[PDB]
Amino acid sequence: HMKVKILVDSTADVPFSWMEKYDIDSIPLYVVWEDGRSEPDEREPEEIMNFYKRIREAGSVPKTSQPSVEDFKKRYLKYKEEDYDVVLVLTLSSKLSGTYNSAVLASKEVDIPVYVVDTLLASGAIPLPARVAREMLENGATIEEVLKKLDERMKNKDFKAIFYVSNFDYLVKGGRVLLKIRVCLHIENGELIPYRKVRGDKKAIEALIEKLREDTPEGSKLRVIGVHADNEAGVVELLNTLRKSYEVVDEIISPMGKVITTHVGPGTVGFGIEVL
Ligand SMILES: CCCCCCCCCCCCCCCC(=O)O
Repeated sequence: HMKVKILVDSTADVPFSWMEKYDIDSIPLYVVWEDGRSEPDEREPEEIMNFYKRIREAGSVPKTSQPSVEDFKKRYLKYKEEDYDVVLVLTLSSKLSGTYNSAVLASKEVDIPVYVVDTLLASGAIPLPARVAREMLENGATIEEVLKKLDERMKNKDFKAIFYVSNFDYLVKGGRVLLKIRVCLHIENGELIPYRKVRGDKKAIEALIEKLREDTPEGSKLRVIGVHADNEAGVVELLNTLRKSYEVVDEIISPMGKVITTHVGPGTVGFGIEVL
């Protein structure tokens, strides 16, 4: 088979170990503070942790921006020079960011073949189809076949993004959408859909799993990526609760990056779900 590089953007919150394990690179989007300071959303443990403290203490909530066309071109040329034959890019929902269009535009100006997939998802749900793509490629599947299957998986809603936030004001401030209240959301057709408000994390956790249950019977086989915005204990509880009604053949936790955290706010907990 040919050598295929897989690239997701930083809003995919890819598990750190997956970069090497599945040869998945991550392109940084940016966080720009009101004072003009700009910083890349790199998948580095300590850097993300440092960002959590800073956004929690900041006097304002920063804005975010897609990678530049130049940023994408740079990556594509780098992979060509690393002898890759093709580049498979999976971006977050085109309805949530201009990242998809930027990746597509850049793909037109470079020599190496670049296929861009609008996942219509965000955060931890994105690395799921990315890994499925690598597994299929490794077994000799062609790009055309991979794109075909992913399209089917999407049609059957096999990849889900369900989560809840602690302070809804972050999402409102971001533009994409009381005491102890928790707002539960899920991504549908690439858009953020608030579907419930509850009190406390236990109920929020239960509501996330209830939402999953609407089309995925308990006992179903899954692969999961639990995500959190500086609330590891919170997502651990979520996955522990999930294991009691489903057959989780694989799970891993990944911290939400600077860009996702800027929009959802600290305290957020949720999971990317792949229905096997
Ligand atoms: C896996 C479950 C968690 C899902 C979390 C979804 C969070 C969505 C928040 C909106 C992010 C918008 C990013 C805009 C980036 C840009 O500036 O172009």
